[PDB]
Amino acid sequence: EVKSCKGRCFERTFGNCRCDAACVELGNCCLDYQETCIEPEHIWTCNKFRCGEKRLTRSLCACSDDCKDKGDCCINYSSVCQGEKSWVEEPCESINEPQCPAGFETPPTLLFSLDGFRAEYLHTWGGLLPVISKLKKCGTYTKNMRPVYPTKTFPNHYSIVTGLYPESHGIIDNKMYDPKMNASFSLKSKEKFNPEWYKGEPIWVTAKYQGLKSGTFFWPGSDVEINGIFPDIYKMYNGSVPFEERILAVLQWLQLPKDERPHFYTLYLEEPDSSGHSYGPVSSEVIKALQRVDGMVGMLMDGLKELNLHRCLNLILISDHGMEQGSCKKYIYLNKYLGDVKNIKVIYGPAARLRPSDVPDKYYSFNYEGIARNLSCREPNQHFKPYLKHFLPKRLHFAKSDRIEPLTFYLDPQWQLALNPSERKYCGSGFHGSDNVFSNMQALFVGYGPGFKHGIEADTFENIEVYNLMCDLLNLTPAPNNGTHGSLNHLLKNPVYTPKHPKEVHPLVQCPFTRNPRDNLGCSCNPSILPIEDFQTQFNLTVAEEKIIKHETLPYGRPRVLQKENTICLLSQHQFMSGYSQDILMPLWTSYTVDRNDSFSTEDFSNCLYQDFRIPLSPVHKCSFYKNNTKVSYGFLSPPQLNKNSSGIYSEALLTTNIVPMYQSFQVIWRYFHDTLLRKYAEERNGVNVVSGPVFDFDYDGRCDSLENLRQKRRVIRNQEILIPTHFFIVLTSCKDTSQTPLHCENLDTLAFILPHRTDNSESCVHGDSSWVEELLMLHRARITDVEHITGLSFYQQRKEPVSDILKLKTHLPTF
Ligand SMILES: *[C@@H]1O[C@H](CO)[C@@H](O[C@@H]2O[C@H](CO)[C@@H](O[C@H]3O[C@H](CO)[C@@H](O)[C@H](O)[C@@H]3O)[C@H](O)[C@H]2NC(C)=O)[C@H](O)[C@H]1NC(C)=O
Ligand SMILES: *[C@@H]1O[C@H](CO)[C@@H](O[C@@H]2O[C@H](CO)[C@@H](O)[C@H](O)[C@H]2NC(C)=O)[C@H](O)[C@H]1NC(C)=O
Ligand SMILES: Nc1ncnc2c1ncn2[C@@H]1O[C@H](COP(O)(O)=S)[C@@H](O)[C@H]1O
Ligand SMILES: *[C@@H]1O[C@H](CO)[C@@H](O)[C@H](O)[C@H]1NC(C)=O
Ligand SMILES: *[C@@H]1O[C@H](CO)[C@@H](O)[C@H](O)[C@H]1NC(C)=O
Ligand SMILES: *[C@H]1O[C@H](CO)[C@@H](O)[C@H](O)[C@H]1NC(C)=O
Ligand SMILES: [Zn+2]
Repeated sequence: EVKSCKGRCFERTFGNCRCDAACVELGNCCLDYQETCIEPEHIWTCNKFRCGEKRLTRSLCACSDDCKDKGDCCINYSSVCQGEKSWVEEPCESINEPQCPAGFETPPTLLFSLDGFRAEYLHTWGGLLPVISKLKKCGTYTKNMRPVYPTKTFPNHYSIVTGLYPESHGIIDNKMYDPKMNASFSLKSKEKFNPEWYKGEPIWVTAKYQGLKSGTFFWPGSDVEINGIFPDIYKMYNGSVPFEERILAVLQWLQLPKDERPHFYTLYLEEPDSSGHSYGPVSSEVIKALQRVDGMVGMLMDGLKELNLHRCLNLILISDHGMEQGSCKKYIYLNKYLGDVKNIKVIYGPAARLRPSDVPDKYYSFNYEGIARNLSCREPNQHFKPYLKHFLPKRLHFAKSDRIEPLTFYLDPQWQLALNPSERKYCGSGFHGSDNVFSNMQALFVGYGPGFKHGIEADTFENIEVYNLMCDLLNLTPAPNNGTHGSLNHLLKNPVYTPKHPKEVHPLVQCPFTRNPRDNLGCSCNPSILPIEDFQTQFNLTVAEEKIIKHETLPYGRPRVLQKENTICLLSQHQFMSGYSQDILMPLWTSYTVDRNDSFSTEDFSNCLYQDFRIPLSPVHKCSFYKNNTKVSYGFLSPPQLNKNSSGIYSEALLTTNIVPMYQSFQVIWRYFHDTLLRKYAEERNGVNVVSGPVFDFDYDGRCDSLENLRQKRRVIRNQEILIPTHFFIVLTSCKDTSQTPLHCENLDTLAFILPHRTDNSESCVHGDSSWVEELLMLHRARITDVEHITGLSFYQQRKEPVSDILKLKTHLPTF
């Protein structure tokens, strides 16, 4: 009492220890002077020094006995000064019925972003992060949320609230140039506030049109007039506002009367991204930053508990991207290869892009291909790869927008690129922006509230799926977006949207056998191959025989075509089924099944085709059209090397209906896949269902071109109009359980590819062993959903599983 400042801050005294500002110089302050009298001006917490304090006028919050009555207690008052449990101290309790005030018949959703919180931080430092660890334990968690490319702040935040890829929402980076606008985007510029930049519909706009209000305390686009709308409450970005004030403001919004109180909220903190850059992802500063944000989340949860909203609000704790350690030894300078040239502007970092400096004049006319070829395969194990945006892997969906420079660079993990050492920051800092499948780029996601399941660890999903999920939690109709609505139904207690397989628009045409003359196709067939001598006999199949074929080749149902004006017909064979397009003189898809103990022949089958009498014969279906053709060759969808009955060559696979145009350079990849890889996959998985086909994406928009658009994209080769695929897709399907074969799976294990169809193999740097083919396949892996979008096909429509469980499977991207 006599030795303490409690009750007497700033009052003068004769009785020994002092409690006025002069005491410090004299070193005769009471031991508790700072804690009792000064600290309260600078902190938002109660402590054992402050419990029952005489109210101070300058204190940020109160711990005085009268604080509950005046309603300005520090958030931790009850826990510290009345011995009640904090939110984190309480054991998990399930939230089956929400406990909400009137106005929250639909509960609120809060989107809470920790910038640059890599998923790995929680994997390794969970023991140092009790609040986030408890949200994981009590809630719905994934070890990894996959961000969008490039893995940067504005693209990923705007992707989260729109469900769009950056190529569609238009925010592709923190610095952009738009040629059509002839303007540059910068966060320091006034162009940041120009609505022209922000495409799509953020969830706060979706919400407003359907009568819910929004409160954003910082989010990319929330301080911009998008479709003529701001959030009902928004803050002009000011990184200097302390984290505690942002959280206290959101807690004020949740106490507004129901007429003006938002349903959708955002909260954004700059940590741990800021510390990640400045000190690296493995550092004392990042540990301290992680503990600080853990405490801020705890402050929100304690605040919600005080308001009795902790079993009402749906919390989505999220991050935009991860963080990697940069190195000056892992930075590439283009001036080494190009010299100190002054005609190009190079966007530096791991997501490096190149543009002419003379814009908008030379933006399209500039010789990108020149520099592409100049920078290809210059060193062995080169750590960067030049790509024309349309040749990047389709899984990145990084090409449609004109704001994406025609020449991009793909960089290996930990590697960055600039023009020269002058035009970058510090090379040794932490960075992000790399490929969105790299481990250290993976993001945080925890869902907690009445809408979310409890104690669930979901498989990896993409942040573009979150918009639909938030719409479901708010009973909103989602705007068109790149999420698959229902793919995240497994995260929710009570899904509101039941998805249905899409309807096939035109019913399948039939391609009947027509008697016609055995023609010369100009083939020099290998003697070994037993030809088809009675076609009418060999392809007149009994209902019984067909049921056996269908069961073996379409165990999941036939791919369905969703294209508007398209006429496909089913072609049956003993080892494979196919959907043939008369309009493009080519199959859209084949389906077959390689069994564990099947044989692959090394026997030559070049310059051999057999006529299919089910379709009219065409010049492009003849060996003669391809004989010494320098511009294009051909390849088979269903592989002739695969024989079940004989050990020779499966003759039916040599039909004119099972060939697609194919560059000689691509034949190496295709030959290696069917000869070597497909055999290894069949063995390892105890059988593999295969569906392969061509892909036409001339608009490089990740979508199948219309038949109308395809009629203008045909090339003329030897005075014939031929359509040459942009890509080839493959979809492998085995069982999770290798005890079962692909016709009797309880759970499907899938692996899909969208292989670019290029005239050379410059991408793979072929010099030193066809091991490079596997690397190319992995880099160009895709979600089945990516294949569906780009082919206009829809798979697995006859699996017994509920539709949402299939959508989960189709949106999966594999890791290795
Ligand atoms: C991701 O979802 C996007 C939103 O649905 C979708 O983008 C939309 O793409 C269509 C097709 O280009 C555009 O619609 C336009 O179609 C005509 C062509 O005849 C255009 O001339 C008109 O502008 C018309 O609006 C939309 O503009 C476009 N929306 C946005 C926001 O970009 C993407 O296709 C989806 N991406 C993938 C890979 O599936
Ligand atoms: C950005 O936010 C910071 C902190 O919230 C504001 O800076 C404060 O300004 C007040 C008076 O204007 C000073 O008394 C404080 O000392 C400042 N705090 C700090 C820590 O700098 C600043 O005003 C804000 N800028 C705006 C409104 O954009
Ligand atoms: N809504 C916003 N408006 C403007 N700037 C923002 C906004 N949100 C975050 N920032 C800032 O943009 C910067 C980009 O982060 P990066 O450098 O890790 S890609 C961040 O450091 C952040 O400090
Ligand atoms: C494009 O912007 C540049 C930069 O200010 C300017 O000099 C020029 O007038 C603009 N217009 C065109 C189309 O070149
Ligand atoms: C690439 O072109 C640059 C000019 O920008 C030149 O310095 C260099 O010699 C060229 N490199 C080659 C031919 O690969
Ligand atoms: C094409 O003709 C044969 C096809 O068997 C091939 O061996 C040869 O290399 C090619 N000839 C020319 C002129 O390229
Ligand atoms: Zn960020």
